[PDB]
Amino acid sequence: FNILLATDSYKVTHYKQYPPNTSKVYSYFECREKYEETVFYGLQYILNKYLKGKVVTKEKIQEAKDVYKEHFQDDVFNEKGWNYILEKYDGHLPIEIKAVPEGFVIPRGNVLFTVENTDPECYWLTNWIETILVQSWYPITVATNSREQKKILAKYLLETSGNLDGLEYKLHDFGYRGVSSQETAGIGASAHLVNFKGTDTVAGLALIKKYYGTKDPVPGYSVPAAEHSTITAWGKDHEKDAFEHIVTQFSSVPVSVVSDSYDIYNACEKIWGEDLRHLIVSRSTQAPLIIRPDSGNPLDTVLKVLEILGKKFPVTENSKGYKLLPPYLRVIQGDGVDINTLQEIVEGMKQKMWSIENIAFGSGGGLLQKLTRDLLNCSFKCSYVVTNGLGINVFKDPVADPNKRSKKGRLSLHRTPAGNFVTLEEGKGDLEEYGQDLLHTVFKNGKVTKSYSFDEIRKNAQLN
Amino acid sequence: EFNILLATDSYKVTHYKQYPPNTSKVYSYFECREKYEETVFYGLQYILNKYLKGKVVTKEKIQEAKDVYKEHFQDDVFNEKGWNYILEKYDGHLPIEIKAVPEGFVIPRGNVLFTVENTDPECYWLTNWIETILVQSWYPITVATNSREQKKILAKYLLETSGNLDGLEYKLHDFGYRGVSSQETAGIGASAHLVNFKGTDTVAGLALIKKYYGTKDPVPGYSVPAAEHSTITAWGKDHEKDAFEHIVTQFSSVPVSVVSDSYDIYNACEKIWGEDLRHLIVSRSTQAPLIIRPDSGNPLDTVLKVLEILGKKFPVTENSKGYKLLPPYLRVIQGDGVDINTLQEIVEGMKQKMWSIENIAFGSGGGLLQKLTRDLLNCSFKCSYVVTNGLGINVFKDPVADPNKRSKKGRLSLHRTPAGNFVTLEEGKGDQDLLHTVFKNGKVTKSYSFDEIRKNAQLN
Ligand SMILES: Nc1ncnc2c1ncn2[C@@H]1O[C@H](COP(=O)(O)O)[C@@H](O)[C@H]1O
Ligand SMILES: Nc1ncnc2c1ncn2[C@@H]1O[C@H](COP(=O)(O)O)[C@@H](O)[C@H]1O
Ligand SMILES: [Mg+2]
Repeated sequence: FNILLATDSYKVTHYKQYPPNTSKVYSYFECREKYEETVFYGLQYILNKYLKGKVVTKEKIQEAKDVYKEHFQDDVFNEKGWNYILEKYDGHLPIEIKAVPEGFVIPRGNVLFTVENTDPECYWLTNWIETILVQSWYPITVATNSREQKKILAKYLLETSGNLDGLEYKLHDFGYRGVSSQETAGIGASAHLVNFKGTDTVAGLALIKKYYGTKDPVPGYSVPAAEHSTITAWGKDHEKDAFEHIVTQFSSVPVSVVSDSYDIYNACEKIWGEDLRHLIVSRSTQAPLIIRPDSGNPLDTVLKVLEILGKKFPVTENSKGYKLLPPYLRVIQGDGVDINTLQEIVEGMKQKMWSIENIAFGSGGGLLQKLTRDLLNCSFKCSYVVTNGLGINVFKDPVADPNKRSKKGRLSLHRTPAGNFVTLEEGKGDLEEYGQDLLHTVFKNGKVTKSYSFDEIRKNAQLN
Repeated sequence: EFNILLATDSYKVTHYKQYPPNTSKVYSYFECREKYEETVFYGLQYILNKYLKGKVVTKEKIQEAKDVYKEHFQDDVFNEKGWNYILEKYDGHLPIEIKAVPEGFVIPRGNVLFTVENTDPECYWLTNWIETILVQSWYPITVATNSREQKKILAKYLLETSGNLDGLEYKLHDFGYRGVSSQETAGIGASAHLVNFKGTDTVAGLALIKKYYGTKDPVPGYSVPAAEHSTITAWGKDHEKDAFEHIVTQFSSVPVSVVSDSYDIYNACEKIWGEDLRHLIVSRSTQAPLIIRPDSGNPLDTVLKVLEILGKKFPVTENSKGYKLLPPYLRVIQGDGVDINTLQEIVEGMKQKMWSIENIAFGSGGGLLQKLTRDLLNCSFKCSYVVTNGLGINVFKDPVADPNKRSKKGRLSLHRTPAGNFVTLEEGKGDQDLLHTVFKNGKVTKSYSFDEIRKNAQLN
């Protein structure tokens, strides 16, 4: 990885476009004004992996110089500016980044982090690293979207059961194959794990362990589970044998068995319902059988599966008046699940007097891939410049779109007397009318000055 | 350091225990299940080199995965013995064979694009282990396909409104670096876009192509100097003309793009470009035009209003089709809210107002590289053939409530009839196959260069 090749191409030419004698470029990141509050998570990953330490070398400067020489068909690369950083700071970026603590749940339209150069010669470096810093939109959005789904599950699980036991395992990450890269997989799985503990994207475990860390042995957990290939390999006529072999191999731990390979309704009624009914009613509450449909209308299929199970297994009525499966039998819906359909499924189950205790969800591309930067309007903008000894509050204000107006001047975030958050502009945070700035210095001159445990992030992001 | 033993879906760790007894072979294939009627196959070679080839198993990686999976599952289900066998017998090289259509080939939906099988019976479980890594080829396939479909739309409207295809390969510029989910994705997606175009600002794509594919040209993608809002707004609200004048003077001999909507895009075009700084614009050469960049409001309406204003301040001609053409020193680029849908609406609306497509170029970010899913082309990886207890079985899924989820049966091959249509032969009936062995037992057996891939992915 070469930081001098990790920016938008036109930013190579911007050091020649700022007003002369600009000694400071000061920029900020916000989720511009469902999705009223965002989970701020992912910046520390970028700092540790990409920005800290000696990130400029003679080899990297040469690589970038030759690349841009042919890319622009011209010499525009700021070779002397990058050489200065290598010579004066031993390849350490003279940058200061102040950010809200990761895991903080902040309403839209607030400053989340600020970036400024610490050396007047490096005024151009602030927005050079905009591109790599803006990519924090993705873990912010995954964590925010995951948390909004936790709100949905928490609300309906309480109304149908009276407690939240197992809430952290109600939404399981199945997104490894559906994202665009290995790195994206690890980032997005880790953002999901801010709110839940169930994941099949192993890349998230390794990313957390390396760039955040946890006191717990692992940040995510999973259970043995079948896919279609391991069932259909027994032959169409031996689906019963595949089910029996797998539940036997995993009788001391929860196991999930996909049941829609040929006929999902025949699987729940005949195979699980009668042929292999004895091995279902015999496993522990801690190691139940989990039935997984993977086709048809998500809400219609789970309701039709639950009702078939209600005819072959003892279903009771809990304290809230909702039907509850036996403790040795669960259902996971892991197909076509996003924030929209999840709401539809649990609301439909409640209308059918089915308790949310019976159901868990898996989400793949809907959790980690079908998300964009314009969902929360994640944006990075310059709000303050110092040119020839004068600090100037700068901003954009497009006439055809007042929603894209950006903030002015030096920014700070404050806890209000009512317990909420407000962003002050034009340096008014210096007066500390609402107490101290909440932005902490997390990166300064190539060092990560403030870091957070994943345990601290999970605590900051909890519900209620 | 990357550890392929930690690069799979968690439940696949426990699958070696779920197969029928005496299973010796698992054979799987990738397809874009059955408007994107044809797909560009691209990106597998990157995956092969970066993650699958060479010594990918070590004693340390086995121990790391063992420790992780013990806590992850709260149980010992990691196939440490199977992975040790790979380390000892093949020096940590994967005993798998991969056959694939050549990269850049344009293949209709519902055909086999590559197949995976184990070459060692002890490693029956390994085929679906690396499914997770191989399935992510959906992304470069989908980017390259969607980018090519936009190139069809651009080529068709450029030919109607101008009679030629000059500059086509620079009409859709990659702006997606900040709008993608990771640095690796930016590299993969930008390289896939460069299969069809040559204009890009996502630099990571250049590095990927030179490392894993290679080109005879000095570089696979090109860009030009351009301003952002911070380089304009830093001059002060009252000094937008000074910012403009400084920037076009610093880049007076190359094309330069100046975003002109910081405060009022229509005032910038009529007053600042069309009057105050007009003398700096009418002097520029054809090879170094000013490119005016709107960035807000409705994409098609803002474009039409900018062209109208510029049409009154600068001499407009009529091309050899009856469509208006700005002077060669002035151009427009729309780089906001552009995807394949809004791109179509913009070129349609410009044709309606008799504006040539020569006047416009497009920049696409999230729309080109992020707003895409595995569902777009229904990219799917399924097991179609197993051998258990010495008996070969053609296997497939067929959910009753979704016939479109049906998969193919048995050993597969991809053939072309003498007429030209493509057919995937199932059940081993292929016994000329277009699938060539590209990976076998840890080595890349066949490679393609980016020039070859671009040649295969050309339009008709
Ligand atoms: N641990 C798992 N258990 C069952 N299915 C899985 C698992 N991991 C991935 N998948 C599959 O991968 C698909 C990805 O979802 P999506 O990205 O929404 O298409 C799911 O719908 C499942 O079929
Ligand atoms: N080379 C570039 N020239 C102009 N704008 C760019 C460039 N690269 C990225 N952008 C920004 O990225 C936006 C498009 O990406 P997106 O918002 O993801 O569609 C543009 O409107 C600009 O704000
Ligand atoms: Mg934009």
